[PDB]
Amino acid sequence: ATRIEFHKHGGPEVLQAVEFTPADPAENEIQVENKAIGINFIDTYIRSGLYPPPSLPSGLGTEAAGIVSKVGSGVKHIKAGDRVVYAQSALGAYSSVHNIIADKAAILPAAISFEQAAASFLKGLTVYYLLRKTYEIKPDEQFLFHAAAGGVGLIACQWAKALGAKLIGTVGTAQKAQSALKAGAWQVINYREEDLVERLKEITGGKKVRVVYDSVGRDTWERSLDCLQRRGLMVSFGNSSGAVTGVNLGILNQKGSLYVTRPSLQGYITTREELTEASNELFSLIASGVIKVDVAEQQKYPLKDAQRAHEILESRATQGSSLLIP
Amino acid sequence: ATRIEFHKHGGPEVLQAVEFTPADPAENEIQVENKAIGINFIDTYIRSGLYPPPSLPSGLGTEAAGIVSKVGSGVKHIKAGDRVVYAQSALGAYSSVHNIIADKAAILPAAISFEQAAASFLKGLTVYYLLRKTYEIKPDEQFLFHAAAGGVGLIACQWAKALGAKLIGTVGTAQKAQSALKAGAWQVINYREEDLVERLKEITGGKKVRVVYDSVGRDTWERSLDCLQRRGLMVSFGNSSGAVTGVNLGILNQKGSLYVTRPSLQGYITTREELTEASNELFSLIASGVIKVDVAEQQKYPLKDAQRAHEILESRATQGSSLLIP
Ligand SMILES: NC(=O)C1=CN([C@@H]2O[C@H](COP(=O)(O)OP(=O)(O)OC[C@H]3O[C@@H](n4cnc5c(N)ncnc54)[C@H](OP(=O)(O)O)[C@@H]3O)[C@@H](O)[C@H]2O)C=CC1
Ligand SMILES: NC(=O)C1=CN([C@@H]2O[C@H](COP(=O)(O)OP(=O)(O)OC[C@H]3O[C@@H](n4cnc5c(N)ncnc54)[C@H](OP(=O)(O)O)[C@@H]3O)[C@@H](O)[C@H]2O)C=CC1
Repeated sequence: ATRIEFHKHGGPEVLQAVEFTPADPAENEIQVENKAIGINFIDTYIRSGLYPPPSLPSGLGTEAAGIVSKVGSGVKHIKAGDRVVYAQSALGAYSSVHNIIADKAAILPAAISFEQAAASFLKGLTVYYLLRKTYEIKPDEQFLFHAAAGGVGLIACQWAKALGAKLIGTVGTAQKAQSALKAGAWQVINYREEDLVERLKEITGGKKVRVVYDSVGRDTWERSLDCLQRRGLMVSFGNSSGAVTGVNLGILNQKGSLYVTRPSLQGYITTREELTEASNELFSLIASGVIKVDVAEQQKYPLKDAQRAHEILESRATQGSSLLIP
Repeated sequence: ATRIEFHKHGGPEVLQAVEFTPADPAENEIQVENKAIGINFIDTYIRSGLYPPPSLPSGLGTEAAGIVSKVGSGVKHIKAGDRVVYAQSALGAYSSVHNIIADKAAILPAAISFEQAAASFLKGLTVYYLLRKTYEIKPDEQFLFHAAAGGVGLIACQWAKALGAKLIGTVGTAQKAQSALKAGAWQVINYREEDLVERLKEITGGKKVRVVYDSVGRDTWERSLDCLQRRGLMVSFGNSSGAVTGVNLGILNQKGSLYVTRPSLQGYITTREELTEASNELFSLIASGVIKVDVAEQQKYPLKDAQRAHEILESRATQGSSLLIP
């Protein structure tokens, strides 16, 4: 089998393809021959050292879809031959064969392809807990969502529309703005050209917003707090431009007795029952075509070109999801 | 009239009594002959410069209770002779006569004395919003509340008890622990001698709590976060030992996808209607004896002794509220 691994932290150039022989699964694991592998921004945090792995050398990626080749002795709910997707495996999904704790994998419905599954499983579960659990978005509600033409962004646009809500997205270029509107964003502010705070006040009739979903981190921190109503909720869930550090809590007071939370998938999708309820929702929305997750051909890369996938992702030149094909 | 004022930021010595002549109330103001003045930890942040005032020299205090001497034209709900309390005046309540924007004052029912009112208005309004709005405490709920024998603390112990909840308080001495338990704390932890986190887990049988109310700030930040369940709420509402600065938001993820808020009274009691709602609930509790707010005779100081009152407050040698008497 082939897997990608890195022996030191650094830029995309530290990623290296290496041959190996997969071990049989533990009693509570299943072995999967990967058909499509998801790329996620957290993959770059781990590679660069912002999030250090358990140890080096290390594999990468926790998301992939494929066919179960073998099953551990204790595994009862899954069998060889089944089609599955997973978003939370031990590091190493950037591989042609990976072993995964069986409670973390979901059985893929026939209507959903491996490429569709790996393009949207981790990101869709994220959109689901963000809009339904962290804060419950209601019909007609206007709210802000950063980086709206990205992997998570484009899914967020479609889910918000399906909910009948009014997502105001931010994007870095004019073409991203169009993709976001096409996906379902009510209005879009280009935060590299416009004045985000003033446009947001204009768009909301001066009322501002009750919740801000911000994955960009460092660059938008202050601007996002300024788009919030008294006692509003700031959801910091990404570090795309850098982590948010050095904050004085007094600022939450000054800005209006605001709330802030910094969630992760692990904090919300913890049991098999949770993974199941969320997958059922997600899968039904993709199968019914309410959420489109097809991937641009230019954004599909051979597994061995994991390095080019990262350079491209980091350069901000993508829209929607990317994939690695084993 | 006599008022306390300071010409430069510093410790308690910076405060001085000066005679002055009261300006007539503005149109929307009422002039009050103060009978009892409140002491609040925030007064020290302003004096020390942590919360710098509009300009120097500056007056101090925003809480007092008294009799209305002269009403402004425009003022229609308060009449001369009315007894009132306020918690949100402009800086300067440390005075025998003060002008206050009428919307900030509430009529003080006869059964409640001026000392009782100035001992509990700002602090009682605070406990009301913290336990009823910032997070709604339920019957039988276990939660952590720091500095439980202080001004806000002793009122919190009593209200929590009235709510049927289980407040777990932290105090600095064994004597404060007895006071808190008598006031109504379910259990108390001496955070100067014990391991707060281990004691909290013990008391909760490993479950931990869903909410932590923390007015101490700097010293207890990391420990408070360690006392929370997944997705719990950290309410940082004070800076007794210093502001909480230099935070990296990743800590909220790391500790369990937590929420944090830094509220202030002005973020919650914003209109006359909100003030009336809160104050009616507080007044009934005091009138019925559910919340006792009688101040220790050694914690009543002459107005000119503002310096001593501050020294003593900062030394941690007080329990419950303190009053300045003009
Ligand atoms: N907390 C959770 O549970 C999860 C958090 N996340 C986080 O969500 C975010 C989105 O992830 P994903 O869908 O994989 O990625 P994206 O495909 O959305 O790519 C990131 C996008 O972020 C925007 N961005 C702004 N500034 C920068 C910058 N300086 N460098 C790079 N990108 C920047 C760019 O769009 P533009 O050019 O329009 O500004 C870019 O395309 C990431 O921050 C990720 O870590 C993802 C999943 C779950
Ligand atoms: N956000 C808001 O709306 C409001 C916030 N507050 C804040 O709540 C807190 C309580 O105010 P109040 O009731 O007036 O004050 P207290 O009477 O409770 O005095 C503060 C208590 O804080 C504890 N403490 C811990 N470390 C220190 C320290 N280093 N220095 C001094 N005290 C320390 C001490 O008790 P022990 O010795 O047991 O530790 C002290 O007695 C203050 O921080 C105030 O700023 C008050 C009202 C409203």
